[PDB]
Amino acid sequence: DALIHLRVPAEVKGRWVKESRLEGMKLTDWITGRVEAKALSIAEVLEEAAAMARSLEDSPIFYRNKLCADGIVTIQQQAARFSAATDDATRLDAALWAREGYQLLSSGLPDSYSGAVWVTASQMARLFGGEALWIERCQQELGGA
Amino acid sequence: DALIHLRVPAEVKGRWVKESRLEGMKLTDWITGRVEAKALSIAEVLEEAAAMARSLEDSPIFYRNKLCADGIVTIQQQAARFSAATDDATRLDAALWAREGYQLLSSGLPDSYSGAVPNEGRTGWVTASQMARLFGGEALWIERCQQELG
Repeated sequence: DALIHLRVPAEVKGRWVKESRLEGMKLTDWITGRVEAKALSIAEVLEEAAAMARSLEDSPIFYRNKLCADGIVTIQQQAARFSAATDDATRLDAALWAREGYQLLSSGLPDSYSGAVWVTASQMARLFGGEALWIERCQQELGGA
Repeated sequence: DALIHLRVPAEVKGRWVKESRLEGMKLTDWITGRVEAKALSIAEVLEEAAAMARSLEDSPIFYRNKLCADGIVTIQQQAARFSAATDDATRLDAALWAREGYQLLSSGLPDSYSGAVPNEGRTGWVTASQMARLFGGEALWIERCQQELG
């Protein structure tokens, strides 16, 4: 642990304290969260994607066609596999297959589809992002320290 | 002046000290500028980030690798899409995708440099840091975008 001495005008500290608690946070956590610029972790993406996929399985989208069914199932299976993993090789493989599940689901829906709790189309596309970026994120989080 | 005692892992402080010093700033000024920047509107962030990206497109970093080129182009295309949109769902999608372009560019930048400090034109280093100051982290960006466009 290290200590940073932040000397700011009293007006500025007061404003930060008010926004800090206004957002439901301790001042140090609020400041740190505003300094860092990190993407969502792969683990966070897969947890969110599995939740969305669960919601979709409980909807007509699950039986719209086989691409939708196979993608919804694949996302949930691979998110659970990632979460249960005890080594990075398994995490990497599961993250790649989870994205494949997302690709199956999005391929089976109309381009720019509007969903129903789109819960499928826009949201999940922004969650997984582009392929090249996904691969870089997977290698930096799971390829070794 | 008031005093805030910020406790972080030594690794995190080291990274912040290194980047602040690379930009020629005091650590407190660097931190303060990144905290205050998160009050900017989404539209203002995208306008500034797109202009920054335009400058990088005209620089050697654009030709370093496909990650940099595609990230630089994505920031500009999605800022333009945001500006031309006529509904909030499209604005939201474009604003989120613009930050994705920043993240893609960031993945392609050099992490080391020759000489006393990085040559800005071939590394995009401090420009990327300014983008990081505007966009922040993805979770916070998503929250700001939903508060303005959700």
